[PDB]
Amino acid sequence: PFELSGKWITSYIGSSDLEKIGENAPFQVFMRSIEFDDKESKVYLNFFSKENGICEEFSLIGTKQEGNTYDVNYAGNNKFVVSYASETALIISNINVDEEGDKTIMTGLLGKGTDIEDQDLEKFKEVTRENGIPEENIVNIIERDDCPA
Amino acid sequence: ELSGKWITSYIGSSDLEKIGENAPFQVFMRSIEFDDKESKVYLNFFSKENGICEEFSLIGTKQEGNTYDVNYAGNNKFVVSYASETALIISNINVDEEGDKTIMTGLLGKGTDIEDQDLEKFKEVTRENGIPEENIVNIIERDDCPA
Repeated sequence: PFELSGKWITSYIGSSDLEKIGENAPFQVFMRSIEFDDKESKVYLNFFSKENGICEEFSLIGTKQEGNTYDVNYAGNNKFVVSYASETALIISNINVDEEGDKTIMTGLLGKGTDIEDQDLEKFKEVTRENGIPEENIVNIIERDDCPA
Repeated sequence: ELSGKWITSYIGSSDLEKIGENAPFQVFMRSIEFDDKESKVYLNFFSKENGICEEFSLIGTKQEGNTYDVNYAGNNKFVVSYASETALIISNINVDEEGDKTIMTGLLGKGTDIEDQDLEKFKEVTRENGIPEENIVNIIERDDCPA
C-alpha cells in the first residue's frame, strides 16, 4: 500500500517555457511536503520559492477534480497530476496558464531527500520527453535548493 | 457505465519482450474512467522494475473514431475493441523511441474470475491484430501489486 503523503523535496524540473523556471521565477519550486486528503478531496502543498534572492515559503490548497487532476491557484491557474509514484519518488506533470494567458507544461521529480535513484530519474526524463519538453530544458533543483528544510 | 475499476487478466503482444517481467507493458490495471463531456480517458495502473511496483496515472484524449492517444513508454493509440459488463478488450499500437511499432491486446475484468467467452473473444481479437497465440501472457498470476 503506497503512501503518497508526507515529505517531498524537488530534484529536477522541466518546462516548455524557460521563463518560468530560471532564477527567482515562479516555478523554481523547492518542495517540502504534499498531503493528499482524499476524504475532503483536497491536496496540501508546502514549499519554498525565491523572489529577489530570498526564500519565501508557501502553503497552498488544491481541489481534486476530474480524473486524477488537481486544481490550484499560483502564478496563474494550475492543473497538476501525479504521473508516477514509487516508494522513493513522485513525478508531477503540471499545466499553467499565467495571468497573461500563456500556457506552460512543466514536470517535476520529487523525492525523500537529496539522494537520487537513477531509476526514478530515467522515468522523469521519459515523462519530460513525452510532453515534448527537450533535455536542455531540465534544471537540477537540488543544486539550487539552499532554502530552509 | 463502462467506467470503473478494471483489472488486467491477459495481455498479448507482437513483441513478446514487451510484456515480459520487469517490462513496461506488463500492466496491472486498477481503474479506467472515460470522460465523454471533456473528451478524455483516465488510466490508473501499476507496472514493475527490479521486482518493485510503480503506480502510473495517465490521461488520454479521444480522436477520430474510438481511438485514444496516450503517452506511456512511447506514443500509444488504443481502441476499446470490445466492451461488455464483465470485460473490456483493448487493441493498442505503441511507437517507442526507436520507432519500433508493437501491436498489443488486453483483457480487462472486475475481479479474479474470467468467463470462457470473454477469454475467447480476447483470443479472436488477438489473432485479428496479427498476434500469435504464443505471445499471450496471463497477467493476473503475477499481480501482487497493491490494491
